[PDB]
Amino acid sequence: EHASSDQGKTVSRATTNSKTDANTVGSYSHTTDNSTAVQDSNGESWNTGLSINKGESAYINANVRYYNTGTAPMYKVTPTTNLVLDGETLATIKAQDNQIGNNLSPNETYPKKGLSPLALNTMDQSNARLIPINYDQLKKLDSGKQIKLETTQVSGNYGTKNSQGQIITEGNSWS
Amino acid sequence: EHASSDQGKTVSRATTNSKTDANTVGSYSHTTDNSTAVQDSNGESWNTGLSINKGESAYINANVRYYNTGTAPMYKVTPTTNLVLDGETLATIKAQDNQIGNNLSPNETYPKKGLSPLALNTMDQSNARLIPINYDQLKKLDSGKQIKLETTQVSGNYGTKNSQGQIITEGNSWSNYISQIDSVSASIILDTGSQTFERRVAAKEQGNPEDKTPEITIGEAIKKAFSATKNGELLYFNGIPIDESCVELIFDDNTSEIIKEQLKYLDDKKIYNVKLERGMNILIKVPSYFTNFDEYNNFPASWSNIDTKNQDGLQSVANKLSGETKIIIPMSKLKPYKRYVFSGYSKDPSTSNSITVNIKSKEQKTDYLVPEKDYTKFSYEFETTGKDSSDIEITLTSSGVIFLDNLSITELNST
Repeated sequence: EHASSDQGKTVSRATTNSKTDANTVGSYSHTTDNSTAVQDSNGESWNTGLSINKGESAYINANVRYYNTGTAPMYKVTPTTNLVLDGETLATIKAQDNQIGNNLSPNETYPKKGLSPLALNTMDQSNARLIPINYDQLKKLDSGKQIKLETTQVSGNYGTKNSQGQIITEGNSWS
Repeated sequence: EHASSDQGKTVSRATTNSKTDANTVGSYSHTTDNSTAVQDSNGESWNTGLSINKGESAYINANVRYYNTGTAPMYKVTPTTNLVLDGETLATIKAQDNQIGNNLSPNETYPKKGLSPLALNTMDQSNARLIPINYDQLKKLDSGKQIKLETTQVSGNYGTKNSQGQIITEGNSWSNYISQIDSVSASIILDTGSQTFERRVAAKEQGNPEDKTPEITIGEAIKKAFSATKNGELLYFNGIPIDESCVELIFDDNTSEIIKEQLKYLDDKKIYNVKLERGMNILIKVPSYFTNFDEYNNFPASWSNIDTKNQDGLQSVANKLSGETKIIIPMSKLKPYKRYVFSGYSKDPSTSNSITVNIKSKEQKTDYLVPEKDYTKFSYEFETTGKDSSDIEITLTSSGVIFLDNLSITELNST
């Protein structure tokens, strides 16, 4: 939401020169009057505003950790996850460069045990576009309602030895 | 935040021509009046405003440096880091073109020693999108709260020679070997106080009859892993002795239980004589202040009542503690807000004498120890507070004749 605040000040001066001519008939009388007024004014103002876009009301950041309970490690772990709120899927995100785990041995996690979780922050390929929710979804979050994460699939590689002694994990897709 | 300022000015002129007609009946009278007014007005205004987006209130720039404490260089060093503020991860950034280190030799940094740190500035692939924080996070930063950085992983390459004489480092990913090396090795870390060195030494799999990895002791593994020099019994790093008795050995729960388990069935029980095993996590801490009564001594002061005219020491000679020994440790020479441990070797052939161990610190703590017939290690911890505080005093009083050797002060983790 865009929050703004403004502060104003004003000074002014008005000079009035009024000339009036009056005649009365009943006996006859003539009246002439000349007036001069000087007015000085000061003022100040305060404004506060806030605006919101109802289609992109908020951005969400999910802190996540990957687990491996199988028998083989996975290289270049690339999960795809659903973010679900109150019976609708807000987003489905495939991990990009920032969220890819290089190594995930069995019975281990990424990030490892003593480290804090990742930030699933973006939805686009270049890790530049944040994950939006609309106003209705934001209102739901401002209540008991919680976003659940489900992992729909995980991409990753296995290792083989090439003609030399090198281990390759590049075209070796687990899927 | 968008800050604006405006300045205005106004002039105006109003002319009024008023004609009024009035009649009074009571006698009858008629009144006619004509008026003309000219008004001139001047005015000026000043406006200042500021606006903020509450979702992208601020951008953060982290100045970072990469370190290599291993045995091999890394090419195209590409770390991934978490930025954590008050129990939430603001961002996880993988280094892009601007933040990639071409070369990172062992025991070196990128950027190198004399240069200023990098700028971890952007979060997207093209190095074009700045790292945002929201209003709540910004408010937290406008307080004691600090962002911490954690490195979750590092990508990089190794070099090989191709069919020609050329070195290639392009498809040679280190992450293809990290899992494998960690699975067949024991971890050994040497901490000299200022520098750290991390090693992986291959060890045989316990149950496998087809595993033909040679078996070596912990002492042999340490010598191999750090290229230490063996002066008979003495094992020397660059200049520091890294013998079992001259350092502090820290293990995790699993390693400690294995060493203890394997010690009983061993003659001349020494930790360095235990066979290295997979999954061990040995950590060697060089003491901040260590004195073996011989030639090596780096205590800030001199211990009182030293008797070097002996030959019943741990290595060559020992300090015959018959009375009281005291040293003075100025707080300037010692790191504040650090938890230390006092260690040494005590032997009591008489098996009757008792030692009073008094440590002067932020809190006064004294304990009594009875030395055994043979040399044994004792460990006593203490805490410190404030750079400019009371000096540290250590006193050792013995009932009778006591042999002391290899007294050390080692800094443990923070408080």
